[PDB]
Amino acid sequence: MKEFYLTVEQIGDSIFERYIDSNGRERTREVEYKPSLFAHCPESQATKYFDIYGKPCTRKLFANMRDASQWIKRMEDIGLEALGMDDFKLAYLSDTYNYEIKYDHTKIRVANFDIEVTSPDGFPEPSQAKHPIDAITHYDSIDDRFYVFDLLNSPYGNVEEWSIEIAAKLQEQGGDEVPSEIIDKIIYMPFDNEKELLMEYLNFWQQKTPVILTGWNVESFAIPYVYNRIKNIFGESTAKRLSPHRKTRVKVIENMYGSREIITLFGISVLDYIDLYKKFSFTNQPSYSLDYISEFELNVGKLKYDGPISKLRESNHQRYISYNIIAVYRVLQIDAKRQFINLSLDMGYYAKIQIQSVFSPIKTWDAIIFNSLKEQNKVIPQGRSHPVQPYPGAFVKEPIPNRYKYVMSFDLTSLYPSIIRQVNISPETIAGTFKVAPLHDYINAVAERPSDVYSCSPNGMMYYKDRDGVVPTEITKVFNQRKEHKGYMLAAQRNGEIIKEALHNPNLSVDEPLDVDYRFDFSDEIKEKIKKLSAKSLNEMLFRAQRTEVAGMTAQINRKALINGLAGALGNVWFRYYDLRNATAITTFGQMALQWIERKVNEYLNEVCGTEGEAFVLYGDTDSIYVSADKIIDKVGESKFRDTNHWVDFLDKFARERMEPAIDRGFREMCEYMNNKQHLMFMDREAIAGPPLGSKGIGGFWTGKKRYALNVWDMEGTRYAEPKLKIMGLETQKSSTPKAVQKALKECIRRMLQEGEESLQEYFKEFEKEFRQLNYISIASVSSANNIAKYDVGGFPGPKCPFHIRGILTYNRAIKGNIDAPQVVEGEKVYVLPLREGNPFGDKCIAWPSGTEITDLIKDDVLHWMDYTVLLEKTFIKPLEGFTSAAKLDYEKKASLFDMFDF
DNA sequence: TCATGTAAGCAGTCCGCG
DNA sequence: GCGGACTGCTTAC
Ligand SMILES: Cc1cn([C@H]2C[C@H](O)[C@@H](COP(=O)(O)OP(=O)(O)OP(=O)(O)O)O2)c(=O)[nH]c1=O
Ligand SMILES: [Ca+2]
Ligand SMILES: [Ca+2]
Ligand SMILES: [Ca+2]
Ligand SMILES: [Ca+2]
Ligand SMILES: [Ca+2]
Ligand SMILES: [Ca+2]
Repeated sequence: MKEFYLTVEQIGDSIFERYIDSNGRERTREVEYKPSLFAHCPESQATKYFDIYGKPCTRKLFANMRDASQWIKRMEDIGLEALGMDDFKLAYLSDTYNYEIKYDHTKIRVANFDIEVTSPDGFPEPSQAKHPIDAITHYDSIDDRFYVFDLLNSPYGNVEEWSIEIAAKLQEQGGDEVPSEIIDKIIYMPFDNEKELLMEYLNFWQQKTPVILTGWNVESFAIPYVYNRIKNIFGESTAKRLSPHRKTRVKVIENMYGSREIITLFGISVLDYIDLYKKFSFTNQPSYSLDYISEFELNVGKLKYDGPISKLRESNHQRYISYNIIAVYRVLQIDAKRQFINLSLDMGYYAKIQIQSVFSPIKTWDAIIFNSLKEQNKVIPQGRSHPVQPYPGAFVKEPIPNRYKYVMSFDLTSLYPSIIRQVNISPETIAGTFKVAPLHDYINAVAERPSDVYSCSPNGMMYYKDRDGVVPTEITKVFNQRKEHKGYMLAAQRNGEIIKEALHNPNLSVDEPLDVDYRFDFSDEIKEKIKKLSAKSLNEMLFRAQRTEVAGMTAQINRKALINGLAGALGNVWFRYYDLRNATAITTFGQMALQWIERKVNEYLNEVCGTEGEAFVLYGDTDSIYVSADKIIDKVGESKFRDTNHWVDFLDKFARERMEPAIDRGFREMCEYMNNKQHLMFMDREAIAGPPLGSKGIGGFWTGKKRYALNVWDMEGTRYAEPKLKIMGLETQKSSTPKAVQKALKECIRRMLQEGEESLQEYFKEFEKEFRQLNYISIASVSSANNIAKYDVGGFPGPKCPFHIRGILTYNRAIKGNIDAPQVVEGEKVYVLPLREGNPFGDKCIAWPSGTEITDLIKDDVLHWMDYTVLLEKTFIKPLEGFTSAAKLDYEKKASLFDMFDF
């Protein structure tokens, strides 16, 4: 088998590499790497090396990496460019693996762990680590085993061994419901004292050294806690045994409320699952506790225990250990669904970077582009410093706020990367400039053609049409992978709807789910078999279809994110290929493309409908247009339709057969106008939206830019079993809106769009009447809490203190002297509740850590003093007033002359 | 919230306002 | 008690 790296580090003049050899064995080697850099030389001098602009360079081969670094400093002082890859471990990986890496994940040791630490005096700070580690569960992907280290004797209590038999039992029978499928995989190890637990854990770590180290919050808690605890007991040299190269870097973030550390373990790639999740999931959660995220992702219940966690080990050691094990497993279950570790490995090896560098699109692209250029014997430019400079982005149309009955939307495929490819935008493809007209003149095709020789953007830039740019070339590769995976995702999505339709008429039989690949549209024969399946089998199939969809979603959306990352990297000062001419060539072209096609669509629909000057395009943002389809429906006549699906079919065909070809002709003209290298402006139909036929539903509405709601019947070719709300920007979409209010507002919207005003009024009246009965957490607002210190003047609010920060200060004063009260953490999210006048907290609101119950000592007072009137007004009524005034509807029946009668 | 980019909405503070 | 200038936060793309 072909070899592949696991980890790489630079330590002085040495590269330390862990890798898999040709026999599939894990090996480590220290290499005195001899790096090369480059300097421009005279044209007369023969060389195989050229910079990206075709200028000759000489290779400087250095005896060591320090020599190479010192040369860079001297060149800077002389004032000459020092070219080539200055991150030597990237150069090393490129030299060592000069081929497309095929990796075997079964050889890569992926470790997932979490620790428990009983603390009778508040949160156990990793930087201090003054309390015993009393449990560790460490799952090893190669052994497929959960290694459980259990401390039986501690200054905070001596306890009996944990029971696997009791652990497996149902919670309703006094057990802990440790899942049956991992019971056989647990290796339990009790210890009579902390020192032997920790020594054994280190010995174990040596035998089974993680390559990828993950878990929930491991970077900020478990790793620095373990490191500092070992350091305190045994000394730092023993702590450094956590690094296969015995090298660590400790970085301390000082703060007004307490300092914390992050530990770099040389020779390990730490991918904290919370960071993976935040980067790759495309959610914004109100809380990032594992309980909340597990509930969100897996629909499993909160891990219930009585009393504080500081007393759980002593009162119920049995459950304490089971919960530690289950928490480790939950992360594994989320990853089985989401597949972020797989993605990280895919991306890391593709780029030839340290796996942890997947978090940085700038590092990722620098490596991809370096490897690409190196193949052609080309030499990369030196990284330069630039001042931060704002620059223009996309265009967003101002919509007329209103209800909109029938809407069809259209969207450009992968816009920014497509612009890069179409225009041929790269550092080395720049051909010159042309004198710009106002953008409006290009949009309306009155400006003179920019060039009949080069490929142009309306920002004034011209590019070579005949040479391949490294940026377009490498962006195309990832785009094509993105396209493949999005195909698999949409197929699984369509397949899911086939199963949902078949669930309306399940069969009374004992059968099994069909063995099929959900990444491909079901054949006619499979669809026939599905129509005869039982509910049990259909439900299992739907689960499998949805899991396939989620895997496709992970794969496509993050490759989309990577290529989009390159377009913005051009406008980031730390990017080697930073250049506002290119960043701006992209965004400006986008602005033109959107407004050009709005004109073309308005022109086309007026023509086919036999009118002039009517505005069909009602809205657009960046690369999308929203087309009012009312006149289309009216041209044929509503009564001509049998049911909802008939008019949806009609509009789907109208868009594909009439509109899309006109859209294509429009963009082909624009491509000729700009003399671009390749036509890649592909704008396909996205949503078909409207009210159910024969209903009083309004179909959709806009309140403003980035704020709208649509009742969607078909999305990108997925014909839904049941209509689906597409809501953008409104409070239902914001993580700061209370959970129960999101729900109530969404149903208000559903009623407006599908049923009409009277239905809305009925629901509003009910919610208003019942809302005081909702659980306090469900009606609490949420906010991130940044710069808490700045506004903290002797426990009271300073000037311009934000509302949520005021709530934290109110909380801090309320929990003073209470050692068991959870502290609010800087930068994390809080629940927020307004308080009534005269409350014992002495202020207008309170805030506490999100995803938790407020501490029992002040909970009673919070419930008593909650200002429901204010909560309803601010979070529910005011947003709803926004939706309904825009929609020209009322949520309350208003007074009229009819009130004089007894109805 | 350690990690490409800009556009742009709403909540809230402070200030003005016979 | 509402509007403008300002920060903070969050979402759409
Ligand atoms: C969603 C998103 C878009 N953008 C930019 C780049 C996109 O090309 C542009 C349009 O956004 P989108 O239309 O959402 O995405 P896309 O055109 O790149 O991909 P597709 O429509 O095929 O799914 O806005 C970002 O920079 N960051 C983002 O998170
Ligand atoms: Ca725990
Ligand atoms: Ca798009
Ligand atoms: Ca059936
Ligand atoms: Ca879009
Ligand atoms: Ca599309
Ligand atoms: Ca109390």
